[PDB]
Amino acid sequence: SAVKAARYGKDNVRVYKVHKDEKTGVQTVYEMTVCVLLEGEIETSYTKADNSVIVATDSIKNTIYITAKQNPVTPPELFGSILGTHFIEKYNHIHAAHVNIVCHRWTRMDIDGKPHPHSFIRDSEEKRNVQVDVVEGKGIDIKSSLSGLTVLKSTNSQFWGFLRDEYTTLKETWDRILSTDVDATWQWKNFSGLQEVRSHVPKFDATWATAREVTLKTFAEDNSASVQATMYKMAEQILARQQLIETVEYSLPNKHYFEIDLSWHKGLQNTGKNAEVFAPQSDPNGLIKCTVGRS
Amino acid sequence: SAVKAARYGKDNVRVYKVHKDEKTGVQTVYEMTVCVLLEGEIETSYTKADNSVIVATDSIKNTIYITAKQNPVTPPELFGSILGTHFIEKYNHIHAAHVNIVCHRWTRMDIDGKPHPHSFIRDSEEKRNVQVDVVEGKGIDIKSSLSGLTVLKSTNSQFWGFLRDEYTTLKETWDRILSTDVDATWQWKNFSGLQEVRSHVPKFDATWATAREVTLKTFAEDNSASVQATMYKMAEQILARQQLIETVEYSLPNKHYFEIDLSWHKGLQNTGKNAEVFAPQSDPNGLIKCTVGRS
Amino acid sequence: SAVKAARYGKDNVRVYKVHKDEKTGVQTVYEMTVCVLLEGEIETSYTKADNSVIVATDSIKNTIYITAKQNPVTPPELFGSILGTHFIEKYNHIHAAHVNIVCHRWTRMDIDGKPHPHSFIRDSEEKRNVQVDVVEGKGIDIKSSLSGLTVLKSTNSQFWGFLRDEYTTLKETWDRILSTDVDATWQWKNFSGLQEVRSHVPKFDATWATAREVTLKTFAEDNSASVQATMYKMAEQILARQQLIETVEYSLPNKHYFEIDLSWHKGLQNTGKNAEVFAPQSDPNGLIKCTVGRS
Amino acid sequence: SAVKAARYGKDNVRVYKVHKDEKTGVQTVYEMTVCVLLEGEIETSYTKADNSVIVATDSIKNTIYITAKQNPVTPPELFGSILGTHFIEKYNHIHAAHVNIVCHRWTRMDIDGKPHPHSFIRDSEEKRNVQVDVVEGKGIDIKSSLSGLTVLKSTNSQFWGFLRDEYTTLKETWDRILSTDVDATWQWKNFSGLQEVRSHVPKFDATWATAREVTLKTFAEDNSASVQATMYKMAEQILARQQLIETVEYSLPNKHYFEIDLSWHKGLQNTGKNAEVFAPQSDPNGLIKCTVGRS
Ligand SMILES: O=c1[nH]c(=O)c2nn[nH]c2[nH]1
Ligand SMILES: O=c1[nH]c(=O)c2nn[nH]c2[nH]1
Ligand SMILES: O=c1[nH]c(=O)c2nn[nH]c2[nH]1
Ligand SMILES: O=c1[nH]c(=O)c2nn[nH]c2[nH]1
Ligand code: NA
Ligand code: NA
Ligand code: NA
Ligand code: NA
Ligand SMILES: [Xe]
Ligand SMILES: [Xe]
Ligand SMILES: [Xe]
Ligand SMILES: [Xe]
Repeated sequence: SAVKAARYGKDNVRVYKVHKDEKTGVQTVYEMTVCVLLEGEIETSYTKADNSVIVATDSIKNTIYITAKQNPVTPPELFGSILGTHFIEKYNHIHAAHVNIVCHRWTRMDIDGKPHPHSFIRDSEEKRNVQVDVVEGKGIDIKSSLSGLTVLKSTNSQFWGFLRDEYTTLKETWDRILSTDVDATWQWKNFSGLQEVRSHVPKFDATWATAREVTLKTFAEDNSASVQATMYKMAEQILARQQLIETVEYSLPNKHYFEIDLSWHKGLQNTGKNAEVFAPQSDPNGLIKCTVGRS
Repeated sequence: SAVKAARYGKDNVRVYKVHKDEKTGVQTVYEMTVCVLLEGEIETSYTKADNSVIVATDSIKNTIYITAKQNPVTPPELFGSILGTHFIEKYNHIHAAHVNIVCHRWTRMDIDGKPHPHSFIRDSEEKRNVQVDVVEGKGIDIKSSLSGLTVLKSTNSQFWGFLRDEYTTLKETWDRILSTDVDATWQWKNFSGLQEVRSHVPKFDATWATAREVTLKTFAEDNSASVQATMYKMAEQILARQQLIETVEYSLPNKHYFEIDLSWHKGLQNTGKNAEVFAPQSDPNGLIKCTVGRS
Repeated sequence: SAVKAARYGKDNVRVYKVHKDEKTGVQTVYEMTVCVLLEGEIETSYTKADNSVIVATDSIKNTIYITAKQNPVTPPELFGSILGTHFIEKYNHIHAAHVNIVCHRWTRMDIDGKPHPHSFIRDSEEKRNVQVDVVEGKGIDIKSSLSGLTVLKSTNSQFWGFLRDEYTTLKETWDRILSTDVDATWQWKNFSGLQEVRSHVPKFDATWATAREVTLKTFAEDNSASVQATMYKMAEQILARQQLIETVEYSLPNKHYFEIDLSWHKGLQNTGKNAEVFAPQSDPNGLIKCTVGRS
Repeated sequence: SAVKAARYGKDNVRVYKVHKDEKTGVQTVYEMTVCVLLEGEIETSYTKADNSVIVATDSIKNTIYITAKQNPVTPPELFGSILGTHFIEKYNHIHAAHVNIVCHRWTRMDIDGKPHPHSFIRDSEEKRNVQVDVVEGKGIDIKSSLSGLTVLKSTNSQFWGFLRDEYTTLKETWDRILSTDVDATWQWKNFSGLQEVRSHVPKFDATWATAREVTLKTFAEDNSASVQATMYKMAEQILARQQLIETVEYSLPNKHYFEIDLSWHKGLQNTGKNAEVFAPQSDPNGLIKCTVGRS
């Protein structure tokens, strides 16, 4: 037997950082969950019980806190690139670092119409994520994403004209509820190293904001022919607005809301144009994915 | 042996309702999870296999949908009171109905600065809940609550002057992070029946909004001496603003964020006044409760 | 305003203890999650910011570890009683302690037919729990429970003869699937104090084992007329076997498995006597409760 | 813009099947959660709103139930291969099917020492899974796995000799607790089609049982030098026992249990050789992966 692939590290490292403006008194908080996995010349820890090649996962944890102390933690694309670069530069035998960051929302509270200097609310479980792969000699690959963005529209969604055969019971419809949890990922062109990532720092927050805005606007305004058609429109627009993105991937559940026929009860009308009360279905769910790139 | 207490019904009934304004084209959605448990002269179903006394839980489910079709579902205090009253009036041998409703957030989207007519976003997992107990001959008892409201302040929290003995290691502090998930419940005076609940309908949404506002403002503005002291201030204010409330209960976890001593690493300073990076603790957590009533 | 009720303490305290037999080399592990909430003369911490009455929740955490170091942690009824008694005896102004313990399964592994001395497996998420309320001058009240015991029988369950009216669509049946998650609680007679709890130590594990055995056997063997009827039979038997139990409470979801009509597809027969493939329903679910006591 | 990749289908389809032996009266149940995603010539549904190429996800759901009615559902490697093959053969424009199956445990109850004919218990949340990729012209690729197998050993684990630098605080140890949740995957050699999968049917259950047995025995018996070293020993043995496996992958969290220094309290000794009470850590956790193949 032989080791074909190996990676190891520390997962679920929760980190909070506060920034204090001494001039204005305003405080800003950041909270993330971080995972770092390393690869390199470490096969002997597996095959020969040679621990001398192991940077202890406990030390990886320490390094995450130290790096957060000494560097900005925002945008997460930059922090992830700093953290990954550290490992490949510090340890001769480590040749790749894989950094995953989930950013949790702490939104400044408005109290009596004004922004509070040091009080925050978690408005939704929507996350902003990054995956950063730093590979010695091959630069830095960054995938940015938003996830956990849950939306619903109560009309202006259709689904008709699909394949009908002996396995089909679904009725065609010209008016249905459409609800999904949005997972959208944009993959940046490969960067040569940290200097190049630093040069593009302003683009990271701007592209996240654009991706979010395009997602919400397109969902709200499209008279949707299907999840497939609406999601493609989203992806097309993001690629048009940021030339440094190579691909956009969406993964969308179709969270079904079923009509409830109540006609057995005193002829009550609750279907088609008369439908008011629906039964949300926990499962099963449609799952629709697409990756869109440039011509 | 004897049956001392019994209740049975249907839990986890998901319900969505849409309201369509034909004039303006504006649609409004409501989504809830409902549980109804019944009590009454049903002991023989347990002791004698006498199913003739059982309103099937499946029928309870049907009734929830029918009631939602025929009545307003908002405010939830009213819907719960209608639903509970139905069971005690329809079935001679059922003498109490217990209705729990969890309301999920569907917040209208703003697209380009204007409210969208039919598109919604789940902004946070904060819930608005009601528990309604309808008891034949004893009226309607309603407890309203908000839950899952997660907040953090990065300064203006203290904790010193507590009991110190041989079990104590905690250091006194004059500046710490305070973070909690708020669970707040207000209990209404007993109502004589549905007519009286209907008479107070406008107070329900208003009191929910007040409870939320008082909670957020007090948390943000109090230079907190402890969770105990800050929570009491919240409860006192809610009781002062709504005379039809008899008690207010808060249940608050104290979600700890620990300082990380980094001084072992090149003398890095990250404690006390120099603390910037902290480790959020998943567990254990403080749990602080209080019920506040009138003199 | 006035404080009507208050309690505070530490939740989610995870504890592991190992016992090492130096003679045989055999090790035995215990793992629990513990919550302790205190009550007493503590109103001033809420109303006057008087922290001098507060035993810090951090100190409560320390006390749990110290108590586990110095005492047996099994049976959990005994450990909970020791822990609760500690607080009311040590602190003059604390008059009640409420201790909740969840015990997690670590079952010794069998390797090649023999019990391994120090290796364990988590066989199921079934828990054994206790709630211990220690109240100064009123003794010790203990509720013991098992929870998370998930079972299914594929036949020998019926449900017919229930009330039928204009809200009813459910068909009567003489053969259905019955599946539930069992939550069963037995409440002990009040104990005068720790000496009395110690005197009954052997009964705690024995009664847990009996409750479990009676639950499983009755479920498997009863040709069930309803959940109500089968659960009553369980409760009756437990009360008959342990005279020191005052009441038994069961709370049982009815986890539905629906027939799937496939007759639209080439006349395929999959209902009634021909039913082979079913659709488990995540929600809604029946919820059936009963508390059984002595004549 | 262009579609680079697309797949769509139905997730979270819960399925139960019962087998009834008319001779013996013995019933056997199977319960699974199934996901099927399709690929093929479907780009126009995304780019042109051409729904004519879409096999509706609702129809995919129907097909899963029909296929389960007409075929054995065990071993899951066979069921997955039948289900995937169906889609690529039935639809000219569908060229790949991806089938994921999670099998839930329903273990026959022993009542009074004998196996019950129709009563079952969920003993643990351990799962047996398969991923089956059926690609037109390239055969059938199957990955089998077990997951959610949670184990702990209280001694005979060591970790010393790792890299020490200015980021390291971890102490070397010759005796620690080792606990993990096992995720193990074995990848079969590519099969040419369904006939070949059918020819190997007996190997599927046997290899699952072997993988499980080797995992448990190795964990219990190895005086572990590290997670890395112990996991490699497991993988090596599985590859030696089943020649039709090409690779074995393990992904193992290192779930930490920390010593608690109690010496501040009356000199209580609870570290090193005196350690009895430990604090399980929910997070962070080590994460160790390896893929082992043939020379
Ligand atoms: O088994 C281990 N492997 C590791 O890589 C490691 N790092 N810290 N502790 C550890 N334990
Ligand atoms: O066992 C049952 N008890 C009930 O009360 C019920 N109601 N619907 N189905 C049922 N099954
Ligand atoms: O606000 C607090 N209240 C308490 O009771 C406590 N105990 N430890 N830390 C604490 N913080
Ligand atoms: O938008 C949809 N896309 C689909 O592929 C589908 N299949 N069933 N319903 C559907 N809705
Ligand atoms: Na390197
Ligand atoms: Na009545
Ligand atoms: Na006392
Ligand atoms: Na095909
Ligand atoms: Xe952070
Ligand atoms: Xe609703
Ligand atoms: Xe324990
Ligand atoms: Xe199945």
